Amino acid sequence: AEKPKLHYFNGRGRMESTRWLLAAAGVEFEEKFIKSAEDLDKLRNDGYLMFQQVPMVEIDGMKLVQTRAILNYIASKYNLYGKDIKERALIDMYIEGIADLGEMIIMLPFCPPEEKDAKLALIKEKIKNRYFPAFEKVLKSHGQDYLVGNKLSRADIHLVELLYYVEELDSSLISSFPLLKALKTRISNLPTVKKFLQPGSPRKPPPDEIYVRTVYNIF
Amino acid sequence: AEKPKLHYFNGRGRMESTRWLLAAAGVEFEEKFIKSAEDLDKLRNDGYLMFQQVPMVEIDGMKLVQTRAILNYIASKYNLYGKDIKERALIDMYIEGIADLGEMIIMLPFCPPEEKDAKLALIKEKIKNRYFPAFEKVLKSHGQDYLVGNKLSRADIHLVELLYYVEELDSSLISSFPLLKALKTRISNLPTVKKFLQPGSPRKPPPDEIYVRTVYNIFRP
Ligand SMILES: N[C@@H](CCC(=O)N[C@@H](CS)C(=O)NCC(=O)O)C(=O)O
Repeated sequence: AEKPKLHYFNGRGRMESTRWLLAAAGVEFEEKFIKSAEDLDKLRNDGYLMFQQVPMVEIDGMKLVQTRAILNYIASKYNLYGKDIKERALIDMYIEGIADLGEMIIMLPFCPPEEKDAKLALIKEKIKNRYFPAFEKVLKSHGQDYLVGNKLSRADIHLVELLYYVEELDSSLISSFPLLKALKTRISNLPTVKKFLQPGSPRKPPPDEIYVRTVYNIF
Repeated sequence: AEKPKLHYFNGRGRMESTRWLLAAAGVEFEEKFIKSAEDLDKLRNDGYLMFQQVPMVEIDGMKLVQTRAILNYIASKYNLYGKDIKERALIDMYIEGIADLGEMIIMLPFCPPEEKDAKLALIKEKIKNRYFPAFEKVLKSHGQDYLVGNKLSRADIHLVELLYYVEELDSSLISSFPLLKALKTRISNLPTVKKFLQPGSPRKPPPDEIYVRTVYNIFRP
């Protein structure tokens, strides 16, 4: 078999978590960037997209769509999904909270400018009161260097990803949560993640104005 | 050792597909309904809602929140998650597309009326042009009775659940999809699912105005 092939726009969006997880697992992938509406419609009409939507990853003979199908498979494959049914329950419970928060961040740049002050402030509120307290509590309780099973899981990789986006948004939000600060540091220093955080990697930048309207020219 | 306890409002929403799956799996459950803002608070203050939200299921000594956490567990436990990593991948693909549609049907009754007509037209368009052809194509591709690995999985239950809501919405949308209709009939006749489709089961009605205001009252009275 070949290297996993990521089909998306050249930008973060719904593919970035998969990029983080593959790189976290030491897997070399390639990207075929959708540059235009035509690029997408070609994928659609060639029957590559089960639901007419990207992200799409060609991996192990399959054309997998839907971000969570993609991510589960990778996590399962590279032993990043715990060791039994209960660890998975915990892992799922966590990564789904992270995906609800991350969903608001991914959408933020698209809602109209008059609603931005309000939608951001509600994210900061939920970060401060809901999600970060949630995850600090987990770390405080068992005292261990990883969210689940006392070893690296996709939850870890998904949270740390989200802590870089929360840093980009407001660097003080994490200030009251020392366990999340240390988590970020340890995970960022894992040889595979460290290489992914360095310049030149497939890691994608935040959305700028160009990114938004380029996105509108493809959706 | 006790029955799983499902903690949610008395209605469909985000608990319904867990009710389907549990029943499909032959597992009897109890429900504790959230009637008030106080009922929600008691759960939160007990420290039982990890993200201050329901659905929550009490099951095998855990308190599971997050729909996808709940469904996954029940699917693995009761062998409804395929047999290997590859089957899981297709099942997940199929059901996450069902989930994306399901989500829209779940939010529609809380849309403002300014946006309702367009949102409903979109849901149907998406059923006609995106989803029903997606699954029709998968069932034609291998001619088998089940979506994945020629045996009953969660993907068959979640889809056929969806087929019942789409029927309510507009009963004509399935008519040009012979294989879906056939799948709906077979799965409906499996003994566990037949018991659940029968009158007087925990299967819940479509959301009415009383449900719609009960829910608004619980987050903002
Ligand atoms: N993604 C979550 C959605 C859960 C959710 O939003 N639940 C609502 C009612 S359906 C809730 O309890 N909201 C409380 C809040 O947001 O404060 C899941 O799958 O469980």
